[PDB]
Parts: sequence; structure tokens; C-alpha cells
Amino acid sequence: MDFRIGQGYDVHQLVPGRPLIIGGVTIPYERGLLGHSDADVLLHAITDALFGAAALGDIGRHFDSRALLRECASRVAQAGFAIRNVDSTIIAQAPKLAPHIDAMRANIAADLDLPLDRVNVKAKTNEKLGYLGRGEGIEAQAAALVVRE
Amino acid sequence: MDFRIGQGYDVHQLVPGRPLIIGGVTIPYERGLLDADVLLHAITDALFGAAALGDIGRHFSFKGADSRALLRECASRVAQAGFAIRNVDSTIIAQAPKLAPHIDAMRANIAADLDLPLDRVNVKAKTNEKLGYLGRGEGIEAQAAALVVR
Amino acid sequence: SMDFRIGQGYDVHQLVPGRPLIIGGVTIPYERGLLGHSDADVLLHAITDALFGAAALGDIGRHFSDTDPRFKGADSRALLRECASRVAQAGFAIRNVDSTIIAQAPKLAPHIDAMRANIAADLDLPLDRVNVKAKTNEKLGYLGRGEGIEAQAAALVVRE
Ligand SMILES: Nc1ccn([C@@H]2O[C@H](COP(=O)(O)OP(=O)(O)OP(=O)(O)O)[C@@H](O)[C@H]2O)c(=O)n1
Ligand SMILES: Nc1ccn([C@@H]2O[C@H](COP(=O)(O)OP(=O)(O)O)[C@@H](O)[C@H]2O)c(=O)n1
Ligand SMILES: Nc1ccn([C@@H]2O[C@H](COP(=O)(O)OP(=O)(O)O)[C@@H](O)[C@H]2O)c(=O)n1
Ligand SMILES: [Zn+2]
Ligand SMILES: [Zn+2]
Ligand SMILES: [Zn+2]
Repeated sequence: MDFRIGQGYDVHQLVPGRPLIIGGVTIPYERGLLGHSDADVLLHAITDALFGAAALGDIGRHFDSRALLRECASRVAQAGFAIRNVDSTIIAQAPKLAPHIDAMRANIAADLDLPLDRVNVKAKTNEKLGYLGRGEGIEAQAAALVVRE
Repeated sequence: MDFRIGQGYDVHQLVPGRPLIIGGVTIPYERGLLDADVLLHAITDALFGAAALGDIGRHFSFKGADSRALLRECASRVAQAGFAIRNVDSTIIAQAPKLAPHIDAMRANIAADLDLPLDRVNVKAKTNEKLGYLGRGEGIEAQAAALVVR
Repeated sequence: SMDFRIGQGYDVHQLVPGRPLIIGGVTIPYERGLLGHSDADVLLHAITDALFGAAALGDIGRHFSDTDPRFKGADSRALLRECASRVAQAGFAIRNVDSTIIAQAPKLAPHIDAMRANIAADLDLPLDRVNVKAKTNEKLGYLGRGEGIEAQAAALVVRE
């Protein structure tokens, strides 16, 4: 009965000499995301959306990115919540992400102890507009539903 | 009950020589989007998201299908997976033109296409305060959220 | 009862000299503040839009139009409270609110709990059903240059 929603946002810069790691999947690319972790922009957005839904603050109040997402899952359960579903969008002009998506999903499902059909990941270009459109960064948006058991 | 949430995003460049079609409604304007219906794309993505069926690109690579047909085909696929739609909410970010006059039309299109009571569909509008490409009239963005139940 | 609905909201405002910085109803010590017709509380407007959105009552402009002079310098908390009242009058109880503020500066952490408390008070909710998150934009874009602050919101309600 006690449903809650959460929403998450992250962005990271694309820089030289860094691997591109999105949703736990390493992707061949001439740049990668800049950050104090592996800078996995998708997993940060989902992490914030889960903390948001459980009213536990945000990632920076709490903290590689899969370990952090697993810890997030732990704290959400610690607070009395179970995760019903996650959905997300990755905004990246390049590279193409569609062939890596089911893998990201599998990664996320494992990390949150959820079946595949409750996790979703989607991708969009930014039509060459703004910093996203010139490939200067990548954005992720997330939504999460939990229930307080 | 087994509720699920989905979220959607889209953006399109704003240029002359195309008509402005948002939420299935053609809007008097000197420019249009490169139908490129940013609102219906966002919502479609939100619905596939809630059902966990990937995204609009994965379903529709439909050669001469407008975004309303795509939206209708989206809804049918969501139904087939066991999910009934509960509501949709959305925001259009457009520095111009004025969209308020067109909102009831957009909601009527969407509610028709999703087979929903009008009071379960909402569309909102915002400017970008002259900031960025949106605030300079170089593009328009849509955001959407959908709740479904299986 | 099980008639749940979701809403989402978005707002942005320019950051300029000579205005008070008010986010989540908290006045933040800062050499700049948000520009708008009301007090420009970007976070509260985003949450307000999300609530109207969940209830299918249109948007903040429909209810409290910037073409109306009475909302000049309007207290966005009073606006949030009227929004919640109209949402309740449409038949909805609010279950939770989540949100994100994106700003290069100032540091918002020391003010976040107070924002959450204001919102909880205005929505007549306990603290554990309201969340506020803060993000930098990693130095990217007009947000990264400090030209504005953006807020995003999500709300879940139930028709009683
Ligand atoms: N393309 C647009 C832009 C906005 N609006 C209407 O104008 C209202 C106000 O838009 P906006 O100026 O972006 O809102 P705020 O900036 O939050 O207002 P304020 O400055 O008072 O905070 C919206 O809610 C909407 O009803 C519209 O119909 N079409
Ligand atoms: N203007 C801001 C922005 C973020 N923050 C805090 O900083 C943390 C996140 O910062 P960030 O966006 O740099 O996170 P990363 O993307 O670097 O992981 C959160 O805990 C926020 O509450 C803040 O206090 N003030
Ligand atoms: N980096 C990306 C971007 C998009 N895509 C796919 O491409 C589709 C269309 O994206 P787009 O940005 O061209 O969207 P529209 O131009 O159709 O609005 C998405 O729905 C995804 O399926 C991808 O696989 N990888
Ligand atoms: Zn991050
Ligand atoms: Zn599109
Ligand atoms: Zn505002």
C-alpha cells in the first residue's frame, strides 16, 4: 500500500584517457566519463532515484559504481523498502548504445536483486544540441518505484 | 498491486520549413521541429519504460507512421504485456510560441490514443528563461512520466 | 485507495545580482539570487508543477499566472500551500515528493534539511515522505557556468 517514487539525474564530462563505463558495461570509445569513481552516470542516476524514493537524501550524503549501487540497495532495504521497478534514459550523442542495453539491464537487475522485467534502460541522442550534442558529456535520468513493507 | 513507473525524454531542433507539431497538434509558427512530435515521443518512451520493453527506437526503426500511430501502437504493446495505464504527466519546454491555448487539444489527442479518461492525462508548459539552446529558441524539449499497473 | 497517480515537474531561473537566493523557502546567504516574477523559488515551483501534474490540474501558470500582478514577489510557499489545497479539493492525498536541485554554487547541503522541513510543513506531510537532492552539473553548460539553477520534482498522490 505504501508506494513512493524517486527520480534521479546525473551528468559527467567526456575526457581523454578514460574508459567509457555505462550501466556497468565498458564501451569502446575515444573518451570516457570524468569522476571520482568509475563515473558511471547511469548507475549514479538510478542510485539517487532509489535514495530519493526512500527519502534517504542523495548519493553525496552517503558516498566502483556497482558496489555503490549495491550499497544503496542495502540502505533502501535497511529503511524498510523493497524496490518495485526502475526505468532510465541515457542521453549520449555517441557512441551507439542499443547493443549494450540488455547487458546494462542485467547488471542493474543483479545489483538490485530484481528480475529483468522490472529494470529498464533507454537511450537518446541530443540532436547535436548543447554540451550533450557536441559530445562533451553524457546525461542519465532515472525513475524508481519502491514500497514500504 | 503491481504498479510500475516510466519516464521519457526527447528534444528536437527548431527550424524554418517544417510545421510545429506537438502532442498531435499543428501550432501556428514560423518554424517547426526536425512529424518530430517531441511530446508524443517522450510519452511513448515513458510507457515502454514502465512496461520494461526497452525504448521507442527499439520498437520502431512504420515508414510513413506519424507519432500518434506510434503512440497507439505503443499502448497496444503495453496492454499485451499485462499493464493497464493509470496516468501520464508531461512538460514541454519551449521558449516560444505560447502553448497554453493548445493544451486541451494535446490532452485530447493523447487520451484518445491511450484510451484514457481525460483526467488521467496532463500536459504542462515551461520556458527556459532565455538560458541555453532551449531559451534561444533553437530547440524544444519534452519530459514525461507514466504510471501503469499489471 | 489504489487510485495512484504520478506527476513530474521542471523549473529553471537565472541567477543574478541584487536578488535574494530563496530555494525550498530557505533564504541562502549568497551574493546572487534567482530572477523571476514571484520570489523565484525554483525548487518549490518544480514541486508545485509535479503536484498539479499528478492531479491532472494543468500547470503552475494556469493557476497562478505571471501576467497577474498580485503574484509579484509572491511567497512560493503560499503558492505551494494553495496548490496542495486544490489537489486535496480534487480528491487527492499526497504520498511522497522527491526532488533534485542542480546548482554549481553555493553549497546546498547545509540548507537541505530545512528545505525538506518547509515542504513537509506546506504539504502537511511527515519528514520521511519528502526528499530533496542537490547536484552540481559537473561544470557543464549554463548550469555549470552558474547562470541559473534548475530543479526537478516527482510526486506520488492517491485519489481518496
Ligand atoms: N511555451 C510556453 C511557456 C510557458 N507557458 C505558460 O507560462 C507559464 C509560466 O512559464 P514560466 O515563465 O517558464 O514559469 P516560471 O518561470 O516558473 O514563472 P516565475 O518567473 O514567476 O517563477 C507556464 O507554467 C505555462 O502555463 C506556455 O503556455 N507556453
Ligand atoms: N550546489 C550543490 C551541489 C551539490 N551539493 C552536494 O554534493 C553532492 C553531489 O555532488 P556532485 O553533483 O558533484 O556529485 P558527483 O556527480 O561528483 O558524484 C550531494 O550530496 C549534494 O547534496 C551541494 O551541497 N551543493
Ligand atoms: N546513443 C544512442 C542514442 C540512441 N539510440 C537509439 O536510437 C533511438 C532514437 O534516438 P534519437 O535521439 O535519434 O531519437 P529521435 O530522433 O527519434 O527523436 C533511441 O530510441 C534508441 O533506441 C542508441 O541506441 N544509442
Ligand atoms: Zn555521478
Ligand atoms: Zn523525437
Ligand atoms: Zn519558477
